[PDB]
Amino acid sequence: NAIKLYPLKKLEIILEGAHKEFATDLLDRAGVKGYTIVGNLSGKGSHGMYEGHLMFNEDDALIMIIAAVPEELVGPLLEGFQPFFEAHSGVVFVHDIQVGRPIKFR
Amino acid sequence: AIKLYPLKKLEIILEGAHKEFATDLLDRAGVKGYTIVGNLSGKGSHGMYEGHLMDDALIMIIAAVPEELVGPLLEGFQPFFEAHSGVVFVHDIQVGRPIKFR
Amino acid sequence: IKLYPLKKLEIILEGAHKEFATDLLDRAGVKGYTIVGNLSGKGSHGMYEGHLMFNEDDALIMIIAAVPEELVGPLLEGFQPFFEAHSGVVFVHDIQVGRPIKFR
Ligand SMILES: Nc1ncnc2c1ncn2[C@@H]1O[C@H](COP(=O)(O)OP(=O)(O)O)[C@@H](O)[C@H]1O
Ligand SMILES: Nc1ncnc2c1ncn2[C@@H]1O[C@H](COP(=O)(O)OP(=O)(O)O)[C@@H](O)[C@H]1O
Ligand SMILES: Nc1ncnc2c1ncn2[C@@H]1O[C@H](COP(=O)(O)OP(=O)(O)O)[C@@H](O)[C@H]1O
Repeated sequence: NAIKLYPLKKLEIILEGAHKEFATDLLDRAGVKGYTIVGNLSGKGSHGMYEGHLMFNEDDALIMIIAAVPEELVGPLLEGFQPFFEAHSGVVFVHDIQVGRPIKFR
Repeated sequence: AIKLYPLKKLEIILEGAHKEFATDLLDRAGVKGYTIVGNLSGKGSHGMYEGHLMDDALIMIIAAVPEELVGPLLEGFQPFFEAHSGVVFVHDIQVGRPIKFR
Repeated sequence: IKLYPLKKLEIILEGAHKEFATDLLDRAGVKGYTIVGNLSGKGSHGMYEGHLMFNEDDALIMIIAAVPEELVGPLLEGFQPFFEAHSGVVFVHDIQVGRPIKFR
């Protein structure tokens, strides 16, 4: 059979774990149907270093939030995140992806 | 100067309990490698998946595969995600070494 | 909110060579990077079993680097001799960002 694929976007949101609730609140408010969080990251930015812990998930961690969302949501989400990254460390990467079940993401 | 070749990349997010089923399917289809990211949390349509503080309840499998494999792989994963939690993301990527992946 | 085209590298390699990789990224003028640790995987020759990994040198990492298109060629050239002799892979993605100046 033909396995049909559909267009979606995937956001990768990298920021300090201390702001996880603000971020996931924003995602929920915008109507994102799910998200995945990768913790204990390291990284280098324009100003500071984040050393990933070698034993546990500490509170002052760097995290990445992965969120697959319909095209129509990208614009409003970035506007929502605009004041945040205007104020805080981190980045947003927008990807084009394909998924098998459009309804799962709306 | 440095030539690139087209490939597809799958991100397969699912419960750690099913790691072997997932990797068996990738292997059977002839996937030459994959990467498993542990220590995840997440929110789904019905529940929260809380990551451990130190084992891996939710995982993400990254698998770069030739285009010809995507169909067969999705067929393999269809009955699974029909019954179980998780998602598959298909990406277009580029790589430098085509034979490393087929 | 305008979006702009960029590339994103996913660089998977052994943790023992992390400094080599990050030095190369820094030297080439890459403005930032993010490292995902504690990875396991299956490679061309062997299995990298996470439970069998105990040192940071033996573990796999994934370095995520968002970079302008013009930087990709020279970066892959720098990594070319490394991956001839060492394990790991590089995935090149198309992405979009909002603050192009942040990445140059
Ligand atoms: N170009 C990039 N590619 C990948 N990750 C990045 C990039 N720039 C920043 N990051 C991630 O975001 C974090 C925040 O960096 P940045 O936004 O420059 O804040 P600061 O000014 O405090 O360093 C970095 O430590 C890194 O993990
Ligand atoms: N839109 C999404 N973006 C990113 N990750 C997602 C998305 N939807 C689901 N996931 C990941 O898959 C996991 C399972 O989701 P789901 O299959 O909806 O579980 P549930 O049984 O709770 O409905 C989530 O915890 C999340 O980590
Ligand atoms: N097709 C692939 N998709 C995703 N990750 C891969 C793939 N091939 C290799 N990798 C990642 O790179 C690691 C090293 O692979 P490889 O260079 O083939 O190792 P070796 O040749 O030393 O056995 C793997 O363990 C995996 O994490």
